[PDB]
Amino acid sequence: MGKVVFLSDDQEIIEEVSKKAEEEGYDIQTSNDKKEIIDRLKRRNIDMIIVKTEDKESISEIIKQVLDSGAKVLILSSDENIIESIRKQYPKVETRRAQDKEEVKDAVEEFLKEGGSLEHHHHHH
Repeated sequence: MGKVVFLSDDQEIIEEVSKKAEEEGYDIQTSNDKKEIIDRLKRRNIDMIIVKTEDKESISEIIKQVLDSGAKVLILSSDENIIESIRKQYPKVETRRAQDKEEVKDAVEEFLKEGGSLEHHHHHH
């Protein structure tokens, strides 16, 4: 039970991530409401999570709940300054710049192929 939960405030984002999950047959629970997700991380009942939004308020609080749970977290935002802030504050977070819903579902897929390992440069020489 690798509980994958996607979160996005926008419907058209959710549709494309669910569509990628349809094509590939990936297990995802998609949610629109951030307050629910904070409580699911309070129960630590999310194994790996993906949050797409520019709303820094949700991004920050969800990650702080994921630190408690020890889960995998993928932050997706249109703004690169948000992404980069989350990288320098949190080294263990998976982060990728996703402006269009194409980039979002791509990042979700890449995250799921490698079982929660998206963000990694040439770490092995």
